[PDB]
Amino acid sequence: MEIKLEEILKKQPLYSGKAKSIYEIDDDKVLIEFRDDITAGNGAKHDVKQGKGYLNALISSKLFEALEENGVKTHYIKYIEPRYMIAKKVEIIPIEVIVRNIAAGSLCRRYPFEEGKELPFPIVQFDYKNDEYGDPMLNEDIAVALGLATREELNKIKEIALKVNEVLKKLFDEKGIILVDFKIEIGKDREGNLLVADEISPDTMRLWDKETRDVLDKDVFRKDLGDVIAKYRIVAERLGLL
Amino acid sequence: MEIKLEEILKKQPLYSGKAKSIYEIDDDKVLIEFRDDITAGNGAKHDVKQGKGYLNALISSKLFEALEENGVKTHYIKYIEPRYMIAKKVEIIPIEVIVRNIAAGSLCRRYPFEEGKELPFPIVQFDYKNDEYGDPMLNEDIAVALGLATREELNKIKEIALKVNEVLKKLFDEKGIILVDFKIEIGKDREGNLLVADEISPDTMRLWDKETRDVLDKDVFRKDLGDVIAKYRIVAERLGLL
Ligand SMILES: Nc1ncnc2c1ncn2[C@@H]1O[C@H](COP(=O)(O)OP(=O)(O)OP(=O)(O)O)[C@@H](O)[C@H]1O
Ligand SMILES: Nc1ncnc2c1ncn2[C@@H]1O[C@H](COP(=O)(O)OP(=O)(O)OP(=O)(O)O)[C@@H](O)[C@H]1O
Repeated sequence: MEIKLEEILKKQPLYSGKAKSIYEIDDDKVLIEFRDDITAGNGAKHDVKQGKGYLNALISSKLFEALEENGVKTHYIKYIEPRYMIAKKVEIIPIEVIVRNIAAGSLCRRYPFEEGKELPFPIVQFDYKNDEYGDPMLNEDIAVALGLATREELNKIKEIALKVNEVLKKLFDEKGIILVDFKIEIGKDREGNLLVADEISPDTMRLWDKETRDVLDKDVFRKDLGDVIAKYRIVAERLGLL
Repeated sequence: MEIKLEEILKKQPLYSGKAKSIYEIDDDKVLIEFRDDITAGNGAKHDVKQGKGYLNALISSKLFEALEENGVKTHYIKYIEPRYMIAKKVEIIPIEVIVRNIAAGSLCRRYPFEEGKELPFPIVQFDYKNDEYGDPMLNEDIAVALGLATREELNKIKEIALKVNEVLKKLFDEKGIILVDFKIEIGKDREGNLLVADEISPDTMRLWDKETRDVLDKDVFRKDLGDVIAKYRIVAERLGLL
């Protein structure tokens, strides 16, 4: 007994996106509901798949706990089955932070990188979160001129990104999974601390089986590669969450 | 009695681009011919305007001489009227270096910047020079991972771009002209020195009259604003080259 889940869900979400609903708990905490909605191509492709929110909330809680254990400060407070998460309320910085270990996705489409090729070092990419503009890639000068964050913050965010990568890449490799790349969102809590927020799940990470390189993330849905839920379940399974 | 110009021109160009032809003089020097061809939208729009090569070579020679006088090392050796330039031969780094003082062009199209609005500081943008990929914008990590240049070179290139900007912006302001932005190319000479190469002309700079903000650069041609050659000539006039 700590939060009145059933009563909070009866309220109107402070915000409702394409995959999750944010409900208010109090002044500094929110209830995050992982829905069964799954999207691709920026909304262009959508469906509702049973067990998606359950698996993503489950995996995300585990990765956050792993990060916290390694000193990475996050918005995670606790997991409430099957698809809810209690988190510290933050003000999200409109920047998609992408870290890449293997060339894939837009990197290969936009530059002469061979898909599946190991990168010399983890590439960090900042994208402007703005639908009207198609989420264009940013460089440090532009983000600062746009007033999205200060130079020092942008660099701190990059360091957090690389630390997150270090923790996760190792964790998944031990579980026979290759962390191809991932995207995180950072936000400032009531005290102004920079916290990894949002989620960290197969919806936000590219994960390939180490042996076969079978796709285990949302790309399965984007490119209709097979049973996405069954693959998401393999991830949870590998992490020992089932 | 300089180089054997008339004889050099009879030779097949080492390279011919959309606006200039590169002829070999010797092992470490080249003759650069500014043609009258003018293009926009990546070759999609083209024309031949008498006097363009003459005006751009004339202006570029003057700007290079100004940069050299301020310590910026360039490939410029001497100007041969009406449209030729003797330059140190260099290996061009496939990166388009853009510096912006005022928001315009792609900056306003890709991000929520107000056109004509003064930027808080000179924004430096690196674009990958590659037709097959549409010259995508780069960030430091991508450029290095692609092997275009070392991190140290990239930062050295940025320092150069900003010094160039400092010199040119002041020069044009004294001549009643606002240097909105510009794009330069860097190359390595026989000794490995990083030199500002190619050209610096109304074809590569956005220049607006200080009082009226009338466009004086190639945008006049891109958007059919009027007599492009007459405007280019105004730039030459202001610089006292006519
Ligand atoms: N701790 C938090 N406090 C406040 N808002 C949060 C927190 N964590 C994540 N959010 C926001 O929850 C919203 C809904 O998630 P989703 O529904 O995942 O968003 P989108 O994916 O619809 O928006 P993004 O594409 O996330 O802007 C996102 O806009 C995200 O920034
Ligand atoms: N000092 C130099 N030595 C060797 N090559 C040079 C030198 N200066 C510029 N160049 C090259 O000469 C070409 C100029 O022709 P342009 O007609 O200017 O080419 P593009 O139109 O092919 O230019 P991009 O190639 O668009 O810069 C460019 O490809 C440029 O990189």
